[PDB]
Amino acid sequence: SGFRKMAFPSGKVEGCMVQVICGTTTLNGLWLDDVVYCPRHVICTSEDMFNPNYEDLLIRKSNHNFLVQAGNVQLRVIGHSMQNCVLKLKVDTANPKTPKYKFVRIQPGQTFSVLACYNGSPSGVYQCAMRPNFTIKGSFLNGACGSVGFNIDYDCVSFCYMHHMVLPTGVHAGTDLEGNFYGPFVDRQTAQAAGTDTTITVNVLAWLYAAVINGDRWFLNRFTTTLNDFNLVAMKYNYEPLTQDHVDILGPLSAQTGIAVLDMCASLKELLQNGMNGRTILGSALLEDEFTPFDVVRQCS
Amino acid sequence: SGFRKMAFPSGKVEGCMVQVICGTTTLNGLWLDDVVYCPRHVICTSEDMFNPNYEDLLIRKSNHNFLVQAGNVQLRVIGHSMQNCVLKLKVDTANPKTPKYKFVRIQPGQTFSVLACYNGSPSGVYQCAMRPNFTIKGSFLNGACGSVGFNIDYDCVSFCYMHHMVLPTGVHAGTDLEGNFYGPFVDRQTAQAAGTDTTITVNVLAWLYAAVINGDRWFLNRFTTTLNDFNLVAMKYNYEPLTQDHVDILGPLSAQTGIAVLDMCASLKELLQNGMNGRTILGSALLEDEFTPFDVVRQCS
Ligand SMILES: *C(=O)[C@H](C[C@@H]1CCNC1=O)NC(=O)[C@H](CC1CCCCC1)NC(=O)c1cc2ccccc2[nH]1
Ligand SMILES: *C(=O)[C@H](C[C@@H]1CCNC1=O)NC(=O)[C@H](CC1CCCCC1)NC(=O)c1cc2ccccc2[nH]1
Repeated sequence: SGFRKMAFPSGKVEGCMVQVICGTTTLNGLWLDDVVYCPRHVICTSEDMFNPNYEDLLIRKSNHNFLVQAGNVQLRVIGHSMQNCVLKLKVDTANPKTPKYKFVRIQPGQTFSVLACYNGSPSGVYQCAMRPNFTIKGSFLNGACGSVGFNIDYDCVSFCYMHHMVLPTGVHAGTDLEGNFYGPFVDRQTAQAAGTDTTITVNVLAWLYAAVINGDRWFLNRFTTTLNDFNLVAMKYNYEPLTQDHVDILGPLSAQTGIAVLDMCASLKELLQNGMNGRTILGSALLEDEFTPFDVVRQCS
Repeated sequence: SGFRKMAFPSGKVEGCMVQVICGTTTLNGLWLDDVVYCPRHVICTSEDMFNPNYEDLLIRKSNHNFLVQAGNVQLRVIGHSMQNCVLKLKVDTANPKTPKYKFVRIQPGQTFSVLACYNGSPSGVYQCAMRPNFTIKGSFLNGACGSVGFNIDYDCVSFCYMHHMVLPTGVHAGTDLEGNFYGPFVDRQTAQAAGTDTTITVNVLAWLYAAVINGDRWFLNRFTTTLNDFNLVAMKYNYEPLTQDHVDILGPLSAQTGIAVLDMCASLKELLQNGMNGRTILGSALLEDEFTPFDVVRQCS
């Protein structure tokens, strides 16, 4: 066995979620050591959302204006600061459940798990991918801001995303744990286009390699193609151009299955030019691109 | 917002997973209080898998033949017992991270989160549904046995599934936390048919209600139908018969959206009789049935 979207265990992150209240606005924060990270638009009221001056708004706020609650515990704020679009509230007590972590800015096409939280309490976890346009197709309601995306390797939690806002198309935009927005998006109430949503070609191929491993093989053909020939049939369907680095990324899967990478591209070429004819690949009627060449290997071990 | 499969936070369950070793076989166990639950086929060697006599095999095992490790900790077994197809290893130390739990046998059509574990360490979490044929379409490799499915309500963890084996069709079969297999499946190495895989009609309708909430509305029509008329067009496509209880289950969503239940059935009837014509509903090209009328409400709050 089976194959399906699988998220990392959320235990390591549940212990770092807290409630942040700045006046009327309430959202979630990340408690790591003696610091709490949250979106900086907490200081925004209701009439300061079109084009707020976070510098001026932050000057009118003091330490006692921020209330952090790790459950029923009350953390004291002994210092605040604004790094890019994130607020760093220095607290007096260090999180006793702080895991080995690190802030990383993922690349477009990589996956990560999201722990959706409301009022500081986790609600659910699901897998997401950093779309080429630097957006994420997630599920967030009002109050979900502050939720983070993370990757768990061995025992080190790698935080890479913090939710900030939604876009008119329904997709979501956020920043890394250093306050740097992913994409050209800004934290101001205004319509912002995310751009054309391209398909992660390398992930689709990895999803096809996982298919041949699980028994789905009807798409395999007697055909082959060149890298330039495939990229020409991929630009028409809005597929990211496949590079030689992508081929080497899929190397382990190729030798694992015995199907050359360029042969997989030939199968994908026909799928894009002729559809699926009602068939199903790993239980899906469409080509999935949110499975990296690394999620398949760790799930098809 | 957005809509997608979302699992419960796995923190409460990660603290209850342990490694169980009975000779050469090694799998996962559930540590709750001073008892460890695991599949009873741990006592099986390699030549006792076709039709093993668990009574006789268990008589040849003593307490010191079972080794439990909660990470690097070593739990002592002071008593063992066999309840149905599950082993209850009484340990000397009670789990300090035991959450408020309860063993429940879910019904066909209900959903639950699965925490896939290998060697006692959690690997990932994903949402699953109890198929009408009493199987689950999950993702398990060798050593995944002992992993459990759970539902988290407020602060009470409701365990409802423990993985035992895979079927020839790739689907998986397991038991409740009392050792009772879901379906007519038995824990013996033999080909076992799971039966026709019916579609959870009530879940598909709830998935359509969630669609209208998120903006997907092209499937809504000027048509309506009767309950018997819909059930007749559903038996041909292997859809579970819709009952009045199902209608009342969808009541809150109906009043929430203003679309009568029988009107939704009319839209589903055309979708089954005419397909999707290449469109997409909530990012899917097929009709999803693993979203209960209760997962949509808690995700579309
Ligand atoms: C965080 O708590 C929410 C998350 C939203 C709620 C609905 N779904 C989500 O993903 N964030 C917001 O509501 C932001 C708050 C703003 C405060 C002032 C600074 C900018 C962010 N707003 C938006 O997400 C927002 C505003 C807006 C205007 C026009 C089109 C879309 C749009 N989205
Ligand atoms: C648990 O550790 C595994 C889980 C499997 C491994 C591959 N994917 C899974 O979901 N369980 C097994 O391997 C069982 C072990 C048996 C021990 C003796 C008692 C019965 C279970 N076996 C099977 O899952 C199994 C045997 C078998 C024979 C014929 C067709 C299918 C089939 N599946």
